[PDB]
Amino acid sequence: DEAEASKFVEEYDRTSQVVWNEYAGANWNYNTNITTETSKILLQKNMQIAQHTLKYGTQARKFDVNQLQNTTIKRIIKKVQDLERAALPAQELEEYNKILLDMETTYSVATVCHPQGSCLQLEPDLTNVMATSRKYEDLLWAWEGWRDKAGRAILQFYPKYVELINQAARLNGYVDAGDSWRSMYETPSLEQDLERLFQELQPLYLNLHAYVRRALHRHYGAQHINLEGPIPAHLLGNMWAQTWSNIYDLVVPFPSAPSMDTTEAMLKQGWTPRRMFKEADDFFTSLGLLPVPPEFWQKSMLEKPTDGREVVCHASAWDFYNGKDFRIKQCTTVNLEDLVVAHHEMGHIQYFMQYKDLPVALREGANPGFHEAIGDVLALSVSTPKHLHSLNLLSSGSDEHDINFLMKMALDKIAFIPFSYLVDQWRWRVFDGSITKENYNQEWWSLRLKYQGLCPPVPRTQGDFDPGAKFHIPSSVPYIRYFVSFIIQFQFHEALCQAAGHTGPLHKCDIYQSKEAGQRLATAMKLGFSRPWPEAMQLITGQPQMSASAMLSYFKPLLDWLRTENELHGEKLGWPQ
Ligand SMILES: *[C@@H]1O[C@H](CO[C@@H]2O[C@@H](C)[C@@H](O)[C@@H](O)[C@@H]2O)[C@@H](O[C@@H]2O[C@H](CO)[C@@H](O[C@@H]3O[C@H](CO[C@H]4O[C@H](CO)[C@@H](O)[C@H](O)[C@@H]4O[C@@H]4O[C@H](CO)[C@@H](O)[C@H](O)[C@H]4NC(C)=O)[C@@H](O)[C@H](O[C@H]4O[C@H](CO)[C@@H](O)[C@H](O)[C@@H]4O[C@@H]4O[C@H](CO)[C@@H](O)[C@H](O)[C@H]4NC(C)=O)[C@@H]3O)[C@H](O)[C@H]2NC(C)=O)[C@H](O)[C@H]1NC(C)=O
Ligand SMILES: C[C@H](N[C@H](C(=O)O)[C@@H]1CCCN1C(=O)[C@@H](N)CC(=O)O)C(=O)N1CCC[C@H]1C(=O)O
Ligand SMILES: *[C@@H]1O[C@H](CO)[C@@H](O)[C@H](O)[C@H]1NC(C)=O
Ligand SMILES: [Cl-]
Ligand SMILES: [Cl-]
Ligand SMILES: [Zn+2]
Repeated sequence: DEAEASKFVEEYDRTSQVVWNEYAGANWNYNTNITTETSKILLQKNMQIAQHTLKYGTQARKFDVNQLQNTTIKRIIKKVQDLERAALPAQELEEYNKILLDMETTYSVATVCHPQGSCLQLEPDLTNVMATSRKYEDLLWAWEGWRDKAGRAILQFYPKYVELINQAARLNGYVDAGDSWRSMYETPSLEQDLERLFQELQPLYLNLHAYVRRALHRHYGAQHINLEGPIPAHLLGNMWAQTWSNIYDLVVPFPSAPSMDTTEAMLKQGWTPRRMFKEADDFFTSLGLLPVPPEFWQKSMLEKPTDGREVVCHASAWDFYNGKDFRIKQCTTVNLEDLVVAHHEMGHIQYFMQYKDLPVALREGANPGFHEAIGDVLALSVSTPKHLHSLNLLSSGSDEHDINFLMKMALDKIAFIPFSYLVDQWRWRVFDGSITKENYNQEWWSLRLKYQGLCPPVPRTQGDFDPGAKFHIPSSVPYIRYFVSFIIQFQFHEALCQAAGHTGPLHKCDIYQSKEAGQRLATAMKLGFSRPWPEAMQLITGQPQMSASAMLSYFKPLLDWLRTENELHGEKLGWPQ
């Protein structure tokens, strides 16, 4: 009966709101005040939501969805039939919950110490080392130490986590957890589609990689850089070498056309975390998009707290499933990297607000990549010289400043393409069983080399587990969303820029105040997960595929410049060595 399924989805919707609100609450209080008490209440809430998932999930499995007419309801009920971890038996469930908590805690409390010296945490201390040191040995100490302390200490947990997460996935009808993750895109040709997109970014990536390697050779010396081989992983200004913008000063295309450092100018002008967020909020409302509620400003945590309350640091955006309470938790330090992350996070908030009227089973992005992309789109505009000058963070013309800006953007956007691509290639193969605990690490390095062209500055040994040294691995947060985000963000930027009348090169576009550009994003974001994503894509861009066109078009003047430059020096692209 259509009426029985309709009634059920109404009850699911009412009851979910309450239980998910409760559990978000508990999880929030834990996250912004790690204690015994907050931790106890959390795992108690863990069991409550698992029991609701089981109750609702079991009833939903009694519907023949074949027989269901109405498509919204068919779709809602098919989502409810996935129990996720609630499929596991009592014991396995308790055990998996404990495993995930133990992995996150290990990661977040890991420190690296000098003998009779300081102990350094990851944020800000080690990341500052990785960003600002130009000493080979000091970068290696930080790079190696972080792996020794965080990555190895994850190893004890990983095999059992794989086993439990695969087990929940098979219990929900998937072959393994990777298949369950891929299913979120509802795109049977996903792996081939992402492959094609990755192959289209190779010219730009290879060219950027060779010019960077040359510049490293100049700074770090002929004996430590092979001009035909992989780059050492510790030299790119970032712990995971996933974004290279911290070595912009070693690689500037035109040193004669100098510019202010945003970070230095933000400090210089007394920017606070709160101002960074107010600036993001102003960009959204300039587009006709929704302002964050007054409650957001009272309840969010926008910097490390200062009352000796312990908190998890990783920037994250939070929906509380009541349609009115939305929050960010970020240990925001005052620089451009975090100003971008602020926009990222406000992007997530904006999406939650846009889809707040749908049934909760549909309160998701068109696909995880859309959810990741929203804030980054706005931040493309924020990063332009034009926009930075208007925030009073840049002095203000030339081709030289142009190629210089493109290079800055490239070190963040292009460099991240192979990294964002490889993370889940690795995990898809762990979950399907083709990588075992005997070769986790070797297999990670094989992908680091194949996709990024990097090598480990130090030989890895058995017992190393470098993947565990990246947050998303112990946290069990899927990563391909980030590769998707980075492709489709340039597509959305191109469409919104056209929406706004911009003409000339795409990288000069700034959509600030464009109501036409707001309208494109709003109608798509309003759809939540109610329709296949190509429909949201078609609303924004006028067509329904993922395409690297827009990213290539953005970077085209830089590609030309890199080609002439690498050719003049005879660079050999790639790293056969
Ligand atoms: C297949 O079934 C689906 C699913 O049906 C729904 O769920 C099942 C289980 C049963 O309960 C159903 O009774 C139930 O409807 C059908 O899809 C639904 O179709 C209707 C139209 O038939 C759509 O109606 C529109 O819904 C929006 C938004 O809805 C939420 O938010 C409102 C504002 O806060 C509120 O009024 C609503 O009650 C609703 O509330 C939320 O509900 C969810 C649970 O469902 C809950 O989780 C939330 O927390 C809760 N939030 C709150 C605040 O409590 C509504 O705003 C729309 O208004 C327009 O629609 C009128 C008629 O269509 C139109 O005449 C009006 O003029 C108005 O149109 C627009 O108005 C705006 C603002 O005034 C104006 O600016 C515009 O210009 C104007 N546009 C024009 C020109 O029309 C409207 O009521 C449901 O959204 C839709 N459900 C979803 C989300 O998909 C589907 O029809 C079925 N298919 C077939 C073939 O039969
Ligand atoms: C800084 C960012 N933190 C994540 C994010 O904001 O996506 C956090 C942790 C992962 C989940 N999360 C959330 O906010 C979700 N609850 C939001 C949602 O899922 O809707 C992050 O990790 N990024 C950003 C670019 C590359 C990548 C990296 O840094 O390696
Ligand atoms: C932090 O956690 C403790 C333990 O539950 C609690 O009693 C205290 O009130 C919390 N502090 C604040 C200000 O939230
Ligand atoms: Cl690594
Ligand atoms: Cl994903
Ligand atoms: Zn995100």
